Amino acid sequence: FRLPYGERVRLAKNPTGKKLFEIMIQKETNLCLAADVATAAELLDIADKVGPEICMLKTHVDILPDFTPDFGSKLRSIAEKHNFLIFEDRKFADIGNTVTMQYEGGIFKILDWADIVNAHIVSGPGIVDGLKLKGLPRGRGLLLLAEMSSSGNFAKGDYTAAAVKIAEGHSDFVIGFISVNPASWPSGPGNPALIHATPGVQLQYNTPFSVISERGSDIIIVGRGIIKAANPAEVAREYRLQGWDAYLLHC
Amino acid sequence: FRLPYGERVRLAKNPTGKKLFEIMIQKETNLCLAADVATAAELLDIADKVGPEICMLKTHVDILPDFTPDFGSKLRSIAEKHNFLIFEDRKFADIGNTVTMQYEGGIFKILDWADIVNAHIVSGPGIVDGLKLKGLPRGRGLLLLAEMSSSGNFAKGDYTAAAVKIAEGHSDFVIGFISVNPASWPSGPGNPALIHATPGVQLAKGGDALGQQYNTPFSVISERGSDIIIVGRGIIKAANPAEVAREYRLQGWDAYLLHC
Repeated sequence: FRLPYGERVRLAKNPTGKKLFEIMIQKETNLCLAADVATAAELLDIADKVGPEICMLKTHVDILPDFTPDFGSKLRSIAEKHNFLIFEDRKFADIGNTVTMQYEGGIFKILDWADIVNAHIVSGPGIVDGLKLKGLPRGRGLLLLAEMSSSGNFAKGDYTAAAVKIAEGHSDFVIGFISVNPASWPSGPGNPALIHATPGVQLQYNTPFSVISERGSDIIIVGRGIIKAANPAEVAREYRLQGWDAYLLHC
Repeated sequence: FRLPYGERVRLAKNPTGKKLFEIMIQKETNLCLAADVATAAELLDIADKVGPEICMLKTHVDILPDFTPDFGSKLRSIAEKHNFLIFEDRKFADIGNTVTMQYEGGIFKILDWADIVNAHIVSGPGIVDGLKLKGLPRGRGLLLLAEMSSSGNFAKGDYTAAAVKIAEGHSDFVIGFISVNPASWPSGPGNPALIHATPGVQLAKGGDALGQQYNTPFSVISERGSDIIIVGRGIIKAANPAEVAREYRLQGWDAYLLHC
């Protein structure tokens, strides 16, 4: 039994988490673009082209050699135009006091333009306390890295289970998880008020159908197959339909 | 018994690791300043004031709102003037392909100006390969986060032991660890070719409001077997940072001298 996204909108405890479900339902999409292109100019261009097909655009702001102070406002304009959220894949991983400054300040001022960020739990739950200090008043959401797609990683077992307990102690701010196979967690994907987003999706790589329908995730994160396409809008539509149909099979 | 730093120079398998031991003995310091001030202008000023006292200046370049592309050169000039290494505490924690870009590229171009960076092992051992690809040809070194000073952290037990084994497989690049209590590990601090640098250091035990836990210089170096004390707020929130830094230097060096 899977609750439909429309029943989970009312369960989400954070305003960004609620918005994410609302976008998915309105646009019939559970697709996140991993916008791993060479420059900010290419990022804004591909965000505009694939915007109709996505619920979320995932960025690495610290890879862009042409970052400028207006990058965030230009990307926010595109997100508002096409109705998607911006997720900065910053993987915060420091002590609580440091991450406050890495999130709110510096050159990137991530808090001002990213709806969602993610964090590892390795430094302990103080990382959540530090990101929440400036994130929660702004209405932002946090995803915890409970599992990862890379070889030999340590986000497994008791570590994954600890991420679930941290999320449930901080659900004013933690909207969900980065996860790989939450169906195979001891308790499964767990509380439907929290959302799962899964990297490594491709038509190691797993198919949209496997990720959504077999593995119990909620959002597919897709990069290379769209980024490298001759026609990214056309390929993004294919991924949206695959991920959405996989969800509908249960819902 | 522990080896004097000068006797470990010959064991270092990476040139930045070797240089770090050489600086510590030249200057009689095992102090690293965590220069977590509000601006790059203030960072460069404090690095110049405290530089005589330190073997390494640790930065968080992503907290500086006035960062510009001349930062690396300006900080390297101070590092040369006062003979210290630059450690960017970026805590890389992504997959290999992404970390390569976050190290060599973007706006910060960390590889251009940081002698040392650090990485978490949580994403798997491939993170080391990702950073080594462009760091090793430039002679850079890497510290692995085997433990942390923050409350409730997960860098413990089998995770710490895995970081030790990953380091063993990458002696060309991994110069040592961020660690907290290496004397407590099954075989102690381990291979003396590797260095241990410990955050969470203040003259009095205590903590902050967001999970930081502080131990004294003497306990870190002498009791817990580390090699380097990393001190941030203990120095940078002082009215006279240079004088406070000299107090920490003397405590950490004397703690090490007790074992020589």
